[PDB]
Amino acid sequence: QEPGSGIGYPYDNNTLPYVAPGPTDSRAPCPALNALANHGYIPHDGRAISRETLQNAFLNHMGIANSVIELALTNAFVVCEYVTGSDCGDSLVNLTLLAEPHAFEHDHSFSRKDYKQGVANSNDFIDNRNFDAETFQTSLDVVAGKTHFDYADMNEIRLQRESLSNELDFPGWFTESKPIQNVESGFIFALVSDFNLPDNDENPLVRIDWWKYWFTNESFPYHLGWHPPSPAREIEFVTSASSAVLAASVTSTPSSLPSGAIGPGAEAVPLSFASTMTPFLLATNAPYYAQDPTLGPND
Ligand code: HEM
Ligand SMILES: *[C@@H]1O[C@H](CO)[C@@H](O[C@@H]2O[C@H](CO)[C@@H](O[C@@H]3O[C@H](CO)[C@@H](O)[C@H](O)[C@@H]3O)[C@H](O)[C@H]2NC(C)=O)[C@H](O)[C@H]1NC(C)=O
Ligand SMILES: *[C@@H]1O[C@H](CO)[C@@H](O[C@@H]2O[C@H](CO)[C@@H](O)[C@H](O)[C@H]2NC(C)=O)[C@H](O)[C@H]1NC(C)=O
Ligand SMILES: *[C@H]1O[C@H](CO)[C@@H](O)[C@H](O)[C@@H]1O[C@H]1O[C@H](CO)[C@@H](O)[C@H](O)[C@@H]1O
Ligand SMILES: *[C@@H]1O[C@H](CO)[C@@H](O)[C@H](O)[C@H]1NC(C)=O
Ligand SMILES: *[C@H]1O[C@H](CO)[C@@H](O)[C@H](O)[C@@H]1O
Ligand SMILES: *[C@H]1O[C@H](CO)[C@@H](O)[C@H](O)[C@@H]1O
Ligand SMILES: *[C@H]1O[C@H](CO)[C@@H](O)[C@H](O)[C@@H]1O
Ligand SMILES: *[C@H]1O[C@H](CO)[C@@H](O)[C@H](O)[C@@H]1O
Ligand SMILES: *[C@H]1O[C@H](CO)[C@@H](O)[C@H](O)[C@@H]1O
Ligand SMILES: *[C@H]1O[C@H](CO)[C@@H](O)[C@H](O)[C@@H]1O
Ligand SMILES: *[C@H]1O[C@H](CO)[C@@H](O)[C@H](O)[C@@H]1O
Ligand SMILES: *[C@H]1O[C@H](CO)[C@@H](O)[C@H](O)[C@@H]1O
Ligand SMILES: *[C@H]1O[C@H](CO)[C@@H](O)[C@H](O)[C@@H]1O
Ligand SMILES: [Br-]
Ligand SMILES: [Br-]
Ligand SMILES: [Br-]
Ligand SMILES: [Mn+2]
Repeated sequence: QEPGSGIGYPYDNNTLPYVAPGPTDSRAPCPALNALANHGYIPHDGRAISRETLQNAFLNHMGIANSVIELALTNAFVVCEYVTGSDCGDSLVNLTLLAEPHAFEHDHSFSRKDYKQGVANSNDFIDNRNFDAETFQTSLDVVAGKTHFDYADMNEIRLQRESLSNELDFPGWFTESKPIQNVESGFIFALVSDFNLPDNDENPLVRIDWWKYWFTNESFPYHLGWHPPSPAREIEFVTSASSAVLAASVTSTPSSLPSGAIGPGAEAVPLSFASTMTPFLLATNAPYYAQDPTLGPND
C-alpha cells in the first residue's frame, strides 16, 4: 500500500503500492512472488533478481523467514540454469522461467492449469503459469460454504486436484509431485492461517477469504485483517504442516488417483537436470492481473 497509508503498521512499516504488471513484465507461477513483484519488493518487471532481494522481500513484507525459502532459492537457480543453458550466478533471469514444467513447476497445482491439461494433441501446451479462476474454483469447491479449513481439508483439496489433473492431462503427461506441492500446502498455512485464533501455531486453520484474496488478486489481504505473521514463520512450521496434511485421514477418496497418492510424502530435495535435456518451451502469455475489479494502489 502507499507508504503514508499505514495499512501495514506496525507489522510492515515500509510498504509500497500495488501496481498491475504490464504486458512486457515477467511473472511467475507463484502467487507469493507475483504479489512481491506487483509491490516492487522484488523488481516490478520480474527480472534480474538476487537471492538477498528475495530473502528481504519475504522477511520484511510477508513475515516469511529466510529458512522457509532456502530450498526454493536453490531450486529457482537450478531451473534458471536449466532453462537458459548457463549458470545465472545471483541474478535470476526472470520469474517466467520458473514455470518450466516437470521441474519446480509441477502438475496438479491449486490454481493453475497443467502444461498439457486438456490438449487434443501431444505436442500442444497451454498456460501453466497464470492464475486460472476455474482451476482455483475446483480447489475452493472442496471447502464450499466454509470460512476456515484444517489439515485434513487441505489433504482433500490436493487429492481432488491430483484426480482432476490425472483425468484431464494428455495421456502420459501427468506426474505426481507430492513433495513440492505439500511444501506449498505448508506455505499456505504459514501465510494465511488465522493467527487471531489462540491455538494457531499448534493447530492452524486457513482463512479462506485471505487465501482467495491473495491468489486472485496477487496482493495482500490487509483489508480483510491480514498482516505478515509476527514473528516471521520458519521452515519447521512449513514442513510440519506439510507432513500433517499428508498424515491426515482421508474420508472422501476421489477416483483416478495416481499410485500412492494417499499417505506420507518424500522430503522435497534439490532439483537436478541432465545436461543433454532440452527444456520444454515456456508458455508466452502476458502476465495475469485482477480485472474484476482492477486493484488500486492500496489493495
Ligand atoms: C524464492 C522463493 C520461491 C520460489 C522460487 C517459488 C517458486 C514457485 C513455483 C515455481 C511454483 C509453481 C508450483 C506449481 O504450482 O506448479 C510455486 C507455487 C506456489 N508458491 Fe511459491 N516459491 C517461493 C516462495 C514461496 C513462499 C514463501 C510462499 C508462501 C509462504 C509461496 C507460495 C506458493 C504457493 C501457495 C504455490 C502453489 C500455487 C498453486 O498450486 O496454485 N511461494 N512457487
Ligand atoms: C524469461 O526468460 C526465458 C529464458 O530466457 C524466456 O524464454 C526464452 O525466450 C527466448 C526468446 O527471447 C526463446 O528463444 C527463442 O527460441 C526459439 C526456439 O528455440 C528460437 O527459434 C529463437 O530464435 C529464440 O532463440 C526461448 O525459446 C525461451 N525459452 C524457453 C525454454 O521457452 C522468456 O521469454 C522470458 N520471459 C519474459 C516474460 O521475460
Ligand atoms: C481483490 O481485491 C479487491 C480490492 O481490495 C476486493 O474488492 C473489495 O472487496 C471487499 C470485500 O471484502 C468490498 O468491501 C470492497 O468494496 C471491494 N472493493 C472493490 C473495489 O470492489 C476483492 O474482493 C478481492 N478479491 C478477492 C477474491 O478477495
Ligand atoms: C505467447 O506468445 C507467442 C508469440 O510471442 C505465441 O506464439 C503463443 O501462442 C503465446 O500467445 C499467447 O500470449 C500472447 C501474449 O503475448 C498473446 O498475444 C496471444 O494472443 C496468446 O494469448
Ligand atoms: C513499526 O514502527 C513502530 C513504531 O516505531 C515500532 O513499534 C514497530 O516495531 C515497527 N515494526 C517493525 C516490524 O519494525
Ligand atoms: C512437505 O514436507 C513434508 C516433511 O518434509 C514432506 O513429507 C512432504 O512430502 C512435503 O514435501
Ligand atoms: C518438517 O520436516 C523437516 C524435514 O523435512 C524437519 O526438519 C522439520 O523440523 C519439520 O518437521
Ligand atoms: C509441526 O508444527 C505444526 C505447525 O506448528 C503443527 O501443526 C504440527 O502438529 C507439528 O507440531
Ligand atoms: C510429519 O510431521 C507431522 C506433524 O508433526 C506428523 O503428523 C506426521 O506423522 C509426520 O511425522
Ligand atoms: C482415517 O480416519 C478417518 C476418520 O474420519 C476414516 O474416515 C478414514 O478411513 C481413515 O481411517
Ligand atoms: C470427510 O471429511 C472431509 C474433510 O475432512 C470432507 O471433504 C469429506 O467430504 C468427508 O466429509
Ligand atoms: C469427498 O471429497 C472428495 C475430494 O474433495 C471428492 O472427490 C469426493 O467426490 C467426495 O465429495
Ligand atoms: C477413500 O478410499 C481410500 C481407498 O479405499 C481410503 O484410503 C480413504 O481413507 C478413503 O476412505
Ligand atoms: C483498476 O483500474 C480501473 C480502470 O478503469 C479502475 O476502474 C479501478 O478503480 C482500478 O483502479
Ligand atoms: Br528476461
Ligand atoms: Br480441461
Ligand atoms: Br512422494
Ligand atoms: Mn503447476
